[PDB]
Amino acid sequence: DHSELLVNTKSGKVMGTRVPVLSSHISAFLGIPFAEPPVGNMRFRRPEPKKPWSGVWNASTYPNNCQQYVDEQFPGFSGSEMWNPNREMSEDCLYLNIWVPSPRPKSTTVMVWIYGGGFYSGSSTLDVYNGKYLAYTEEVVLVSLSYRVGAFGFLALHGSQEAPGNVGLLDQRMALQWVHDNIQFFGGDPKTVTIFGESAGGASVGMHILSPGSRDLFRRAILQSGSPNCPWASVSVAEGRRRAVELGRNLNCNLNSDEELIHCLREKKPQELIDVEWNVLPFDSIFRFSFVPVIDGEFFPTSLESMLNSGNFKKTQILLGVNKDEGSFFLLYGAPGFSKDSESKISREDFMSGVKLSVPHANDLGLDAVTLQYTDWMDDNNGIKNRDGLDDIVGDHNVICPLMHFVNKYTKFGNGTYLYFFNHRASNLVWPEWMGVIHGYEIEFVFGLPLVKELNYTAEEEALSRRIMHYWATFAKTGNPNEPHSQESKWPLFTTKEQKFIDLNTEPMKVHQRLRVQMCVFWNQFLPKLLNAT
Amino acid sequence: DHSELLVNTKSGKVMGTRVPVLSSHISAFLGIPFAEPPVGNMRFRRPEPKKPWSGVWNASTYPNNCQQYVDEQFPGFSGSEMWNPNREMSEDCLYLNIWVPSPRPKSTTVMVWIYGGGFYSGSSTLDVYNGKYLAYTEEVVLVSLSYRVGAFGFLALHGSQEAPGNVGLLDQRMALQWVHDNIQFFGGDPKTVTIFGESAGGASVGMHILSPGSRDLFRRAILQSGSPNCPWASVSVAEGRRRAVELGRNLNCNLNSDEELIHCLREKKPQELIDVEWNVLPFDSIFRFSFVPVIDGEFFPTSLESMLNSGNFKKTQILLGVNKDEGSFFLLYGAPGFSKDSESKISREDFMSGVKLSVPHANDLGLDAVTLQYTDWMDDNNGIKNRDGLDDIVGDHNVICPLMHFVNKYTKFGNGTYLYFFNHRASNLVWPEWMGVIHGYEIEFVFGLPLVKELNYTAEEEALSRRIMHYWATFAKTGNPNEPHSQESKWPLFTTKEQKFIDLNTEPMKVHQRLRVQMCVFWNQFLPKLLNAT
Ligand SMILES: O=C(NCCCCCCNc1c2c(nc3ccccc13)CCCC2)c1cccnc1
Ligand SMILES: O=C(NCCCCCCNc1c2c(nc3ccccc13)CCCC2)c1cccnc1
Ligand SMILES: *[C@@H]1O[C@H](CO)[C@@H](O[C@@H]2O[C@H](CO)[C@@H](O)[C@H](O)[C@H]2NC(C)=O)[C@H](O)[C@H]1NC(C)=O
Ligand SMILES: *[C@@H]1O[C@H](CO)[C@@H](O[C@@H]2O[C@H](CO)[C@@H](O)[C@H](O)[C@H]2NC(C)=O)[C@H](O)[C@H]1NC(C)=O
Ligand SMILES: *[C@@H]1O[C@H](CO)[C@@H](O)[C@H](O)[C@H]1NC(C)=O
Ligand SMILES: *[C@@H]1O[C@H](CO)[C@@H](O)[C@H](O)[C@H]1NC(C)=O
Repeated sequence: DHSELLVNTKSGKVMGTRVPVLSSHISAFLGIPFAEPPVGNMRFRRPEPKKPWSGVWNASTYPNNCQQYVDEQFPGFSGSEMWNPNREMSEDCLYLNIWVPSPRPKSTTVMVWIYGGGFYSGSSTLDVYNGKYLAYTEEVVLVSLSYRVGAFGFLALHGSQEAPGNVGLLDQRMALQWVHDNIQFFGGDPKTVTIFGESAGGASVGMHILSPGSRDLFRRAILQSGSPNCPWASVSVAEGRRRAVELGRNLNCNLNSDEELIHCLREKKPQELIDVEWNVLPFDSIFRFSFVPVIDGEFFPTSLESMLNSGNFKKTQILLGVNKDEGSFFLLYGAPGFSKDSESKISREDFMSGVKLSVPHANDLGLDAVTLQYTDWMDDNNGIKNRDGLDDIVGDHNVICPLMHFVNKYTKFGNGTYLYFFNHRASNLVWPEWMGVIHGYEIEFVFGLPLVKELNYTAEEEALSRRIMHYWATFAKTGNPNEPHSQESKWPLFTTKEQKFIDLNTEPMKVHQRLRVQMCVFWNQFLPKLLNAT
Repeated sequence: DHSELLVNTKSGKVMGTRVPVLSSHISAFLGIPFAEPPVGNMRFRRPEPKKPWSGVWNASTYPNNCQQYVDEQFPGFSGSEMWNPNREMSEDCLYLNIWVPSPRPKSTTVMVWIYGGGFYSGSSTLDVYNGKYLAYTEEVVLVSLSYRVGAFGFLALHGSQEAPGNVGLLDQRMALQWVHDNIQFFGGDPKTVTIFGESAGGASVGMHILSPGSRDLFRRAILQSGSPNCPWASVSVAEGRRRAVELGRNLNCNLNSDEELIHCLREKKPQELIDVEWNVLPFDSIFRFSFVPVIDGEFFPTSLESMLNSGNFKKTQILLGVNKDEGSFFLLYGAPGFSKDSESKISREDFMSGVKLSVPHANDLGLDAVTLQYTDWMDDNNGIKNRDGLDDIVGDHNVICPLMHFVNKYTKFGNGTYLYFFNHRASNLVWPEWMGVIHGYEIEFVFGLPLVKELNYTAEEEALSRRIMHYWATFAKTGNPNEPHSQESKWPLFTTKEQKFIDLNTEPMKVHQRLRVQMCVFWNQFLPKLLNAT
C-alpha cells in the first residue's frame, strides 16, 4: 500500500480522486470497469468479466453512459434535462463508481445504487445520483453500477445464445459480483450490501430478490417506486421475440433466422437502433417500454406471480415505497390535454383517451370499469378531477398497486418490511403544481441534495433529507431504519395483519394502514379477473 | 235525488255511511263492485264488468280482501300485522272505496290509490290506506281500488285466453274505467284523476302510463318506491309459463296442455295455491315474487326499455320518489344475520350470502363487482358497514336505481317531473333503529295518520304530513305540488339537465341533484353490460 486514493483489487490497481463535500472531503473512484466492453459481436450477449489490468487504472472521472434515447421535449429545461446522459454515450459503458469515506473505513456498510429509466435509459453519472453526500453524511460506501438499457440490454430471442434476453440484468448481477469480490479493499463489508433503486431500478432490485443466480450477492434491499411485477417491467418470451423481429423489420433485416437477424442488428450503428426503438410496441400506450426483461425460464425460473406465491425468493429485510403522484410525468409526455405550462385540466373526452392509453391491454368493459372506479359522477365535467383522476389511474396501475401486491406476497415469507409513502412537494420544484409529487423526486432527498445550500431547499427540507438518508443507511447497516432505543418517532414494521406504513414529508411522522387498498383491490383482484373471463 | 249518502251511478244506486274525521264528518262508500266476481271458471280470466244492480247496494262496510299469503313472522306485532288483510279473504274481492267531502263537491279533484305488496299481497282496506284524512284535509275525492294478487291475478300461460297473464292489472284498469265513468256522481271530476301507489302499486301506476289500453283513463300519476322497470316487477312470457307449469307440478296436475293445467288449477281451493306459491321461483333470492306482470305483447306492446326509449308512453306530469332505506325489510325477512330484535351486525360471510340472494341473476364476476362497489376495504370487518352496505344494495338494485332510470327516460318526453327522497324516521316507529326509513313508511304520512293525536306522532311530524298531503293533492289538482305565488319553499321541477330533487323530512326543505347517481350508474349501466358480455 502507498496512499488513500490507491486501492488494489483483484482486477488491478485503481487511482481515485479526492472530492470535496460540505466543507470536508472524501475519496471517490469513478468509471472502474467490471465487464469486457460489450461491443461488436458481443452486442446482445452476456457480459464477460473484465480482464484484469496491469498498471494503474485512472478512476478520477465518470465513465461513458450507455447508448440510449434522449429526452428533447423541453430543451435546456432542467426538470427533464437532469435525467439525460451528462456524458458521451458509448456501447462501452459497463463501469461503476465508488464513493468512500475519508479516512478509509475497514469494514463499513455498502450501498449499491441501480438507476431507473424504463430499462430504455438511465445513467450512473447524473447529479441526483451523486453518492458523496450519502457516503459522507452516513459513513457508508456508496456504489453506483450501470447496465445496458434498450435493445442493447434487453433484446430477446429466447433459444438463441447470441441474444438470450435479460443481459442488462446480468450486467447488474456482475457488478454485484464485482462488489462481493472487491469491495473489502475500499473498506466495504461485503456481508452487508444493500441494493437499492428507483423505477426500473426498483423493479431490478426485486428481480434480483426473485432470481436465484442473484440472491447470494446482496444482503438487503430497498425498492423506490418500482417492483418486479409492474406490468411494464417484463414480457413473455413470445412478446420479446415478436418485438425483436419487428425491430429487425424496421431496419430491413433478413428475418428467416435468429442468426441472420442478430447478425443484421449487430451491423448497425447504435443510433439506428434507437431511431426505431419505439415502433415495436404492440399498443398505443403510456408507461410502456420496448425492451424489457423477459420471463425466460433461467433468470426467472417460473412466472413472477408463482414465484411470489410459492415463496420462491430471497428472504431478508426490505424497505420500499411510493410517491404521491407517480403518473403525472407519463401523461405530460404521452397523453392529450396535458402540457408543462398549463394547469392541464382535462376534457371528459381527453379523459376517455387517457384511460385507453393507460390501460392498453383492456377490452371495452375494462375501460368502463376503470372509468367507473375513477369518476365522481356527481361532478363529472370537473377538469381538475378528470386531470387528477387519471394521474392516479396511471400511478395506481403502474406503480402503487403492483408494489402493494409485491409487498403483501413478500411479507408472508420475509424477515421485515418497512413501507413509505413519500408525499413532499419540493419548494424549488421546476415542474408545475399539477404534476404533484413526481416519479423520481424522492431521489434528491435520498441522495442528500437539500444539504447543498445553493440548490435552494428549505431547512425543513434539509432536515427531511438527513432523516431519510439515515433511515436508508441505518436500514442498510441493520435491517431496520430505526436506531435502537432512541427518542425519535418509530417507523413501524409492516405486517401481514396490520399493514402499517408512514408518510415521508416535513410534518411529524404519521403512521397509516392499508396503502390505497380500495383502488389496489380494483387493480390487483377485480380488473384482472374481469379481463380473464371476457 | 234524496240525500248526501245516496248516489246513483250507471251501475245502480249505492248507500254510503257518514264517517267521523278530526271533529268533523264526511261521506264514505265502501265495497262498491266494479267487476263480476272472478270465481269458478273465471279464475285467471279477464275481469268482466259488473252487471248493473236493482235496488240500493249497501256501501257502509269494507269489502273482502283478495286471497293472498299472510305474514306470520311476528304474530301480534303491529309493524308486520298492519300490512295483512284486516278482512276475510275471498276470491270475490273486486271492489273499490270512495271517500267524499261533506258537503258533496260538484267537480273536485280525484285521487285513486293502488296498493302494493309485491303483486302477491295487499288490501284496499288497511288502516294506513284510509282516505278520510286526505279527503277531508285536502278536499279531494279519494278512491282505493283492489286487484287480484298472486296466481289469481298473475298466472301467465301466454297464448291461452283462459289464463293470459296480467289480469290483476286489467282489474285495476277496469276500476279506473269505472271511475272515468261514475266518479262525477260522487262529485269527482273525471278529467282530473291522479293514480297513485307504492311498491307494486308504484310500478302498476307506471305500467298504466306505459300501456296504451290504460293511458286514456287517468290524468296524472304519482309513483312511491316503485317503477315499472324494477327487476321484480315483470317477467318474460317464457318465465311465466315455466312458473305456472311449476305451480301445476306442485299440485300434481296434468301438464300436457294449457287446458288440462288450468282446469286443474281451477279445481283447487285458494289456500292450496298459496301453500306452494313460493316454490316456483327460479333462484334463491330476496325481493322476488312468483306471479307478476308479463311482457305479453298486448298490455305491453314491446319490452319496457324499448318503450321508455322510443317515448312510447303517456306524456303528462309525474311525481315520484323513494325512501332512504328501502331494502331493510327484505333482509330482515329473507337474509341470514338480520333479526328484528338485534342490531343485526353482519359477519363478512353473511355479507357474501346477502349479496348472492340480493342479485340472484349474477354470475361470480357480478357478485365480485357488486361486493367491490359496496365494501370499504379500509375497514371490511365493520359489521355495521356490512349491515348498512347490504341494506343499500337491496334498495339501490330493487327500488332506487330502477326508479332513477325510469325518471331519466320519462323526463325526456314528459311534461313535468317532481322527485323526492323521503328520509324521516318516525318517532313512534315500532321496528328497530337499523332498518332505518323503511319500505312503505312514507305512506302513513301521505294518508295523514300524524294528525290523529292518539297515534302519538310529534307536532313537527303532523306538520310534515300536512305538507306532504298538500304537495300530493295540489299536484293532483294542477300538475304541480307547489301553490302559485306563495311564500313557501319551492319544490323545483326535475329536468334532464340539472336533475333536482328534494328531501322530505322535518328539516327545512333542501334541494339536491343526481339522486344516487354513483351507485345507480353501477346498477343501470355497468353491471348489466358486465353480465351481458359474460
Ligand atoms: O424526447 C422525447 N421524449 C423523451 C421521453 C424520455 C423521458 C425521460 C424520463 N426522465 C424522467 C425519469 C424520472 N422522472 C422524470 C420526471 C419528469 C420528467 C422526466 C423524468 C424518474 C425515472 C428516471 C427517468 C420526445 C418525444 C416526442 C416528442 N417530443 C419529445
Ligand atoms: O309469514 C312469513 N313471511 C311473510 C312475508 C310477507 C311480508 C309482507 C310485507 N309487508 C310489508 C309491506 C311493506 N312494507 C313492510 C315493511 C315492514 C314489514 C312488512 C312490510 C310495504 C309494501 C306492502 C307490504 C314467514 C315465512 C317464513 C318464516 N316465517 C314467516
Ligand atoms: C427474522 O428472522 C429471525 C431469525 O431467522 C427472527 O428471529 C427469531 O425470532 C424467533 C421467533 O420469535 C425467536 O424465537 C428467535 O429467538 C429469533 N432468533 C434470533 C437469532 O433472534 C426474527 O423474528 C425475524 N424477524 C421478523 C421481523 O420477521
Ligand atoms: C308541458 O306542455 C305544455 C304544452 O303542451 C307546455 O306549455 C307550452 O310551453 C311552450 C314552450 O315554452 C310555450 O311556447 C307554450 O306557450 C306553452 N303552452 C301553453 C298552453 O302554456 C309546457 O312548457 C310543458 N311543461 C313542461 C314542464 O315541460
Ligand atoms: C486522470 O485523467 C483525467 C481526465 O482526462 C486528467 O485530468 C488527470 O490529470 C489524470 N490523472 C492521471 C494520474 O492520469
Ligand atoms: C248495512 O250493512 C251493515 C253490515 O252488515 C249493517 O250494520 C247496517 O245496519 C246495514 N244498513 C243497511 C241500510 O242495510
